[PDB]
Parts: sequence; structure tokens; C-alpha cells
Amino acid sequence: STLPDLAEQFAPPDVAPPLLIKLVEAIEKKGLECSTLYRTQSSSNPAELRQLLDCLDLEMFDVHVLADAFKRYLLDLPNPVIPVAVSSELISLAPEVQSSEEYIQLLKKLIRSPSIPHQYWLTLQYLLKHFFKLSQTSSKNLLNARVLSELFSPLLFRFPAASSENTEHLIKIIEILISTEW
Amino acid sequence: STLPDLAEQFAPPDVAPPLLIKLVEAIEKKGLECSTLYRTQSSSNPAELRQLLDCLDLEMFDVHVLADAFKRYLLDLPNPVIPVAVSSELISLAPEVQSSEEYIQLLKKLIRSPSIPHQYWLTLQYLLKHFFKLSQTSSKNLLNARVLSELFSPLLFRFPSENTEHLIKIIEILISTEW
Repeated sequence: STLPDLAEQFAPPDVAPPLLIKLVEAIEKKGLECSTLYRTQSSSNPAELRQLLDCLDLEMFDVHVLADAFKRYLLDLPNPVIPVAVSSELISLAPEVQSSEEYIQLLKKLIRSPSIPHQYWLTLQYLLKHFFKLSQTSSKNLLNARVLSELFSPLLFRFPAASSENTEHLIKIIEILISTEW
Repeated sequence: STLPDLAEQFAPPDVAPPLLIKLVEAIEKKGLECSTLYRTQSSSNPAELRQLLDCLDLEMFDVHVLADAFKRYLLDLPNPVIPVAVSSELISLAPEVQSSEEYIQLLKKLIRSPSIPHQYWLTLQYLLKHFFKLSQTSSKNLLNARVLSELFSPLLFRFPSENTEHLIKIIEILISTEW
């Protein structure tokens, strides 16, 4: 709620918000092989999770609380990781643009826009690297790139839009961007 | 011009872009009493000045080159220190609003908007503090708040006159009241 804009939480040469780095690193240390990571609700309500995003070493918390605070963080950003300026344009694309490569090309062009601080694209890259690392231990945590896209795309885009071949295309590019991180 | 956005050059808790801090501190050390500071074209062309901003100690440079790089920096920012949305609103209120105190109240409200990264207001505050320090030795450098406003308002607002006079007056007053 009081979470500052991504552009105010860090700046190059740093690669991601320091709070998001703590969350991701704690979650990867404690939950990389957890087969319900990001798929089960913890006991804590949003007000308790928000308390966590201010105050301690995060490795001290239950991994399912960290996973919920991670989702809480993405929801409480004043503007989503993928700004609506970008989402609005991607949703407007015609059926004749069928190439996932084209959607990805446009996402990168728009999000790298000078009207959008570089921090947004940097944060997304950091998240994609996290999702890719999780998908590499899928034999144990059961997380592939597509499931991760379906779980987190609504948090990254924060867009209420009726499910179309457009919304399916947003989910698909996130899927592709996770798979092709390395 | 590869100069990054103000919001990409630093973030809280830092108070201003590190490159702008280096420029300001060097200029204040070498030119605080210079009767022509910021009013003389130096020898260098824009490409040479950009080399200096795309990088070792700035005190090694001629003060008139530093002053030109300072202006070059403000000109090369992808977005001006005072965003165009803010300038556009202040200009459209020009005939109907005549009060200086109201314009100042509005500039602060608009630039502090949540849609505008905090770095812009922080940079403007840093610049105003520099301009005020210069005006304290105006008897020697001839830079008072009015002259400083006329020189730098077009760079801060990025406007090539008439509706502008209210903008210039805002900066003048903001320089004067740094306390």
C-alpha cells in the first residue's frame, strides 16, 4: 500500500529492488524443490504480509509466507511490473499478428521505451530468471514455464481482460520468456 | 545522446544524480565568484561536452567547460527536470491564474505527483539549492535569482515566450526562498 514505485526502489547499476532480491533469494534457498510453492495459500492475511514488506532476515519466515508476500509485493506495486501502457498496446494487436516472436518484439520495444523507466524491464528480467530457475527443478517442484506464466501473468500484467486469443498471447509470451532465459 | 533518464541515474536514499553532484561541486569550487559563469559559450561543441558526461576529476577542467557541460546535461536529459505534463498545466492556467504563490503551490503539487518519479522533484530541489548558493555571491558573479531563472528556466522546463513569463517568475521565487 505504501510500496514505492519500482522506479523509486532502485536504480542501475543495481539489477532489481533490494526487497525483491531478499524475497527471491530466501524463497529459492528454502523452497526451490517444494511441490506446492506458489500454489497454496498461507495463513497470513494481506495486512500481515504487508507488515513483512517493511521490517530481520527473511530466511526466518515460513517459506509459504514468503511466497505469499512475494505475490503481495507484485500486487501492491503502484504500477505493475509490466505497465498498462504496454499491456494496452499488446491487447489491441490484431489476429493477423500471430507470431509469438512479434508479440515479444513489441513487449521489449514498448517496455524499453524512454517513457518507461528502465527499472520495469530490469525487474521483469529478474523475475523471469527466478521463474526459469524454478522450472529447472520441475521434476521435484512440478513447475514448468507455462504454469508459472498462468500463475504470475495476472500479477505481472494486472489486467482485467476477457480471455481471448489476446490474453492467451500474453500468457504465451511470458511462458516463452521464462523458457528462454538461458 | 545516451544520457539516462533522471529516474535511472539514482534512487532514494540518494538525493541527486551522482554526475550532477560532481558537476555542481566542481563548478561551485571554481566559479562561485566568476562574473561570467553560465553566460559565456566555451570552446567545446556538444559532442565534446557529451564525452565529459559519458565518462576523471572534474576539477581538472576549465570552469567554463564545466558550466557548458552542466547546460548540456540539462538539455540531454530524455525528459526535462520539470516534466512537460507539469509545464503544460502551468501554461494553460496562464491568463486565468495570476498569483505567484498559487503557481508555486501548484508546481510542487504537480511535480510531487505519484505518476512522476520522486527523482524529478529531488533533482529540482538540488538545482535550486545550487542556484541559491550562487545568488549569495551575486555582487561578484552577477547571478541573482532573476538572472538565474532567465538562464535556466528554458532548460528546466525545456521551452523554446509570453505565456512563459509566469514560469520564469516561479523559478525566481523558488531560488530566493531556499530556507
